Amino acid sequence: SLVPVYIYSPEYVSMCDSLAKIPKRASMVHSLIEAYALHKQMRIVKPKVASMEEMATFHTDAYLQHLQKVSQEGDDHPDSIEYGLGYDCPATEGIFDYAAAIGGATITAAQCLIDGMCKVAINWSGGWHHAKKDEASGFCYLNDAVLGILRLRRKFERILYVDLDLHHGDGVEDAFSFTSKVMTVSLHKFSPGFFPGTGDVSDVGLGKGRYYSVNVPIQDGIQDEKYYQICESVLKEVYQAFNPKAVVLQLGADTIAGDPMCSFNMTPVGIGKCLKYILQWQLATLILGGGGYNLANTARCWTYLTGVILGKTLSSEIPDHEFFTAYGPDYVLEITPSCRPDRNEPHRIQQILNYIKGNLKHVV
Ligand SMILES: O=C(NO)c1ccc(-c2cccc3ccccc23)cc1
Ligand SMILES: [K+]
Ligand SMILES: [Zn+2]
Repeated sequence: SLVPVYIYSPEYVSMCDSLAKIPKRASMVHSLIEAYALHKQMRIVKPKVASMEEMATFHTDAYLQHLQKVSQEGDDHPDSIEYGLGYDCPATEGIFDYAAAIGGATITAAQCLIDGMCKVAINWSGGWHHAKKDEASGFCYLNDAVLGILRLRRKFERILYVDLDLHHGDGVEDAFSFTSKVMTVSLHKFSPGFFPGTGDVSDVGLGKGRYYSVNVPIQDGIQDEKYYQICESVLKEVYQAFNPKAVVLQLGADTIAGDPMCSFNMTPVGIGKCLKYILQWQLATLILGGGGYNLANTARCWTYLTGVILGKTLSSEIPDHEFFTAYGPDYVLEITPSCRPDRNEPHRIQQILNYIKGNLKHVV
């Protein structure tokens, strides 16, 4: 029960890379982790494929059946737009098998936590937080985070979902916005015209779930210190108010300097501090990836974070391995922040934190 579970198989990695949208990302992430020999220090668990019934715990039968149908051949289906397919989510080959593989991997991790096999279980290929019950959205065919949380609900009465991806985790928040059993906390860029457009600090959930959604809207250019100060302030209060029994943590690396999104200016060290703070609660914790469009930097980030989970210090030099040539121009693990300004006004941040502190008092 001591060592983290690492969700992995060569078949799963090949499947995760098989669509080539973020080409070879899963292989690069695993290969760097392997290059640093971190997998030796972890319990490698082969993921299972999600069954129809498991996927149906969140997604509608109509959506799953459509996804399954357009997956048989290539397939332009008249119903595809209704289901969010055709643009960011093309209806490709075994798209359904891809979705079920990713959904299954996160469920497997969750089941490992339930069975007490580990206290931390990692699926770096999961974290597809935008998908809705009946619609693909924002590159997400299926919401594995929701599927993971719903699996955890078999055992845990209160689950905290923390989303540190650059984007608002609207899909997970919406799934649980009416219930107090799951609190969702998203730190994200929030700006008119920036996807997905939701998640202002006034977004607090609905009905019985009111005040169980927490949103921290942040502006371009935030760096490690300020981000950690915000994240720690919110998590300290969320922990006190909500007393979570299990945590699902999404760590999308599109906040990291050098990402094409070019919005936040974080390094993996700052995200690592937030992760450290969550790890100290010593709860069952399900670790997911997410966005991250600079491949080398994303691998850098999730590898570093795996080190944080294992309590290891990694060498600064990127080890010789399959993708060593992608790590230019410095070929080191550290990431240097970009020279552009932090657009966050300290008093605006403080007002947001106060508003959140106020909301969390209602949590009972
Ligand atoms: O990593 C991401 N989230 O975690 C992500 C990145 C970019 C976009 C995204 C941004 C803007 C417009 C879009 C229009 C259609 C589909 C996706 C869009 C959506 C999500
Ligand atoms: K987020
Ligand atoms: Zn994102």
